[PDB]
Formats: sequence, C-alpha cells, structure tokens
Amino acid sequence: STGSATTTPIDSLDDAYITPVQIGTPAQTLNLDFDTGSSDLWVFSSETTASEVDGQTIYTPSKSTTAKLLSGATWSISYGDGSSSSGDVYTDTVSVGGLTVTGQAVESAKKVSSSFTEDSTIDGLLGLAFSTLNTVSPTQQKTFFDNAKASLDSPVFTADLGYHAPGTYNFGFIDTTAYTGSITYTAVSTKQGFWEWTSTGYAVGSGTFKSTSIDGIADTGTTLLYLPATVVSAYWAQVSGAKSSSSVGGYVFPCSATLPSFTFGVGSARIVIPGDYIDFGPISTGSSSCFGGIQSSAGIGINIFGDVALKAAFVVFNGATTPTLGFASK
Ligand SMILES: Cc1cn(-c2cc(N)cc(C(F)(F)F)c2)cn1
Repeated sequence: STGSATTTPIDSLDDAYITPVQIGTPAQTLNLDFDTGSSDLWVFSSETTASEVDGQTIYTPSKSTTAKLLSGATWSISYGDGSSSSGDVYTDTVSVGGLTVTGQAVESAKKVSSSFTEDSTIDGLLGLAFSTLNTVSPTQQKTFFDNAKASLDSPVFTADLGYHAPGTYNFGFIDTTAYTGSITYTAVSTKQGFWEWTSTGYAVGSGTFKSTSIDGIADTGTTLLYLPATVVSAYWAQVSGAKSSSSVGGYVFPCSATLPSFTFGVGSARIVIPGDYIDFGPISTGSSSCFGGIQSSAGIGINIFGDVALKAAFVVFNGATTPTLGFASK
C-alpha cells in the first residue's frame, strides 16, 4: 500500500505545516503537525479542558464506532520550545492520504499548554520519529509509520515541504518526479530515537564550502535551522546589521536586507537553502527588525535541521532494517 497527503503552511511565514488526517468511524478529519522529531500521535479532543481549546477541531472518541479506550494508558510530552500536553489514549482507525492503519494509538489531550491553545490551526501532532520515544505509559505505543510499515510497498516516507506553498508527505513510495538529480543517502543513528545524521559541512552564499562534521536531526516539527554557534556567526556576519539579540532570543537582521543562501552537505552532495527561506519577518508587527531562520543550537544540546533546511530538499526517511536518510535537490 501507499499514501499521499498534501501538507500546507499554517501561515505566511511557514511557521509549521498541517496535513489532514482521518481518525475514527465515520472519519473525523483533523489537521495534524507531522513531526519527525517526536513519536506521539496526539489530538485536541472532547476531553481537552474547555478553556484550553480555542478554534481547533477536536476528536470525539464517543462518536467513533471503532474507538476503544486503552485501559490505564496515559501520556505526557514536552517539546523543546517549552510546550506540553497530556491525556489518555484510545485505539482507532487512522488514515493519511489513503493509507489506513487500524488500532493506531490516538492520544487524546486532557491538557495542553498555552502555545497549543493559541494556535488555532494545529489540531495535534503526528509523530514520525522512532517509537522508542513514544510517551504512553505503562505500555509504550507505536507510531503511525511503524504500524503501517509492513504493509507499505517500501518501508519509507518522504517529506517535500513547500516554501510559502503546499507540499507533500508520501508513504511507501518515492515519487521520482518530485526532485532533480539523484537522492544522496546518509547514515542514521537511532540511539536517541531521532532521525540523527551527520552533515559534511556548509557554505554561506557563494563562499567556500567548509568541510566539517555536523551531527543533527532531521526534524519536520521544528521551524528553524539550529546549528553550532560558529556556523551561525559565520552566516550572519554576511548580513549587514544583523546581530544576536538577547532580548529577542536570537539573531535578527534589518528587514531591508537581501539574505545570502546557506548550503549544507549530505555526503558529497549539496543542498542550497535560498536566502529568502531564512527570513521570518518582523519581530513584532510594524518592526523593521526581522527574525532570522538560522539560529544557534548552543542552548539546545543538539543541532536541528528543521523546516528551513528540509523544505529546500526532497527528504527520504528510509525505515528499512537499518534506517537511512536521503536528500535530493528539487
Ligand atoms: C525549537 C526547538 C526544538 N527543540 C528540540 C527538538 C527536538 N526534536 C529535540 C530536542 C532535544 F533537545 F530534546 F533533543 C529539542 C528545541 N528547541
């Protein structure tokens, strides 16, 4: 089997991407944030504290004839941006783009933090990291991809995120019309539960490529590109007037600037992020200071190839017995 679903930016800055997901019988369609950096499929629900729901579409398990409460199971997660959610667990039928899994753990939120409440466009998350990170207790649950994998034509999914435009998540096949050139595959470590890999280096604009190993994670659930402070300083030094602002929490730059591209290495291959992908707009409405899309990972403890990097590529998440990651230009 295969599935294919369109993923759409939630706003004009590509702050996140939502993909429609059918849950239950009859289907309840929710728009979920597909997140290769986490491993829980959780949703706003009829159980979510009412004051914490502000415009999201909710899953109502009592209206799904295939929903079953998973006895005694709870979940609780916190993300690197400080956000969090928790609740109970159902199993139900979940379909993405025509691909159906029965008995998928659907984690129903009883509580969500304010940043989730304040984002009316995201109805929950669909985790696509390794199932070892799933938070359900006392019996850990499998991701949607892990449950689908054996049925897929090939044990893979691909991310093709758009810049200011829709894109696609495919499951079970590689669309050879969706990229240019070849796909370069690179080794993955699953030891931390992530799609963790090592980039071979970087260049800023038309500058010389610096060969240097950069270990990091392919994370569709993180908006920005988080890299070592030395790399990020080298990037922003090429933007007149850019500076790291402690009050804002990262590098900002004059909105009148034209940003240079940023290239990262995948083996001998090179993925070029156009400068415009790095502009995240005014720091507050009407400001002429703009937020940068490449930021230091120093406070985080891991480098993160988030949407800013991934949307410049066609990305293969190969879930074969030894997982690998593939990147192509597009
Ligand atoms: C904006 C942002 C994202 N993250 C973050 C994301 C992931 N997937 C994992 C981690 C951790 F540190 F746990 F490895 C951090 C932190 N800040």
